[PDB]
Amino acid sequence: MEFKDFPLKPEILEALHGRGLTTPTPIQAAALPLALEGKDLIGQARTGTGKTLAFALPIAERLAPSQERGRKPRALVLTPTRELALQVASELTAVAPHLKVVAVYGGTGYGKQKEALLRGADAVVATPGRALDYLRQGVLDLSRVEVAVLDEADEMLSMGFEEEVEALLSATPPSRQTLLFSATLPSWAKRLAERYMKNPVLINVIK
Repeated sequence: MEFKDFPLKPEILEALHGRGLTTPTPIQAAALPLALEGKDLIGQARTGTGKTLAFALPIAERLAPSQERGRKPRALVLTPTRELALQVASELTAVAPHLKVVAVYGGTGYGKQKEALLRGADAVVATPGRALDYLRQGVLDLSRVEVAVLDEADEMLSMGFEEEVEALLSATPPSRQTLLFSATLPSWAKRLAERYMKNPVLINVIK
């Protein structure tokens, strides 16, 4: 089916069609019906096969806009690099225009990112190190997080972010919906899913 056939807010559809996106890729077609209704998923898919929208869309659909100054984020996306955090934050911003998205990453100063958070955030896309930092400073509050996404989990293992990722997940409420994306499923990823997810459906589109 095309995107227009799924139960997506009109504004989200408008955003998709404007960029010539009309038909879900394999990972999106299998994941969306599950994700849209709140279920935990594990997604195995390579880069370039549309994994990003497979979680951006469900975030866009679940979260209503809010006007509350200083509000805590309701969605958390963790990525292994500053580069990927900025790409993902840009995409989420495109498909979810009703939300305030804030990217958070190392390699720069603390000032600009901290002002954005304190002013208010609906969704935070972040590398694990910089997220922990702001959590530890009482700047990033993860207690209202309704959706948590691990993007390229096997890569975060590779970058050495495991202790940090676990701490960040622990901080979110168990009431959360969890989405783990990863090309490979190393021992650490499996443990993570047993520990943080609820009866996740595994979807694999690798050749």
